[PDB]
Amino acid sequence: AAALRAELRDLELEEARLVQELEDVDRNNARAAADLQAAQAEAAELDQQERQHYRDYSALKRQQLELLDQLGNVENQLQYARVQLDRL
Amino acid sequence: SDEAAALRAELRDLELEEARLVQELEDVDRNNARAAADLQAAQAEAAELDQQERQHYRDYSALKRQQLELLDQLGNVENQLQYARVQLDRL
Repeated sequence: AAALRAELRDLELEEARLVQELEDVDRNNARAAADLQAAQAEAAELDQQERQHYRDYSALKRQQLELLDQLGNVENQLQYARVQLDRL
Repeated sequence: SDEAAALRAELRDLELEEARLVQELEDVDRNNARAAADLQAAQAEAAELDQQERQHYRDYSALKRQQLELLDQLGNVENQLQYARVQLDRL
């Protein structure tokens, strides 16, 4: 009886100690999670910016290709007209 | 001849049209080079932000492993409490 009470008190002390250490570690987990989520948010904000530069870069590349095509068509007309005039 | 004259005029119009296109291309290409620079700088920052994120994830997983060890301990204590309480209730 006495020994069982003694063991039980010892166990309940260890329970309360582990509970408390778990409260401290759960608080620490929380801060680390908040800091991870902050870093994730920063990466998402940067990503929005990155995508916008990518859309600019693509749009400008598309517009360069279109202008190059236009220039080639003009150049075909130019070479045709030069042939016509050289024959005269 | 009038035919040669018409061709020479057409060629002048096309030469101006090419010059105008060439210039448009140069202005587009200078903004394109800047967009590339901006994009590259954003990509380099994203690679940095990723490395940082992983370091925070490492801190968090360390702390989770410390939690898991305490939970194992606690479950061990609860197992012992059930036994010891059963024994005591019988006396």
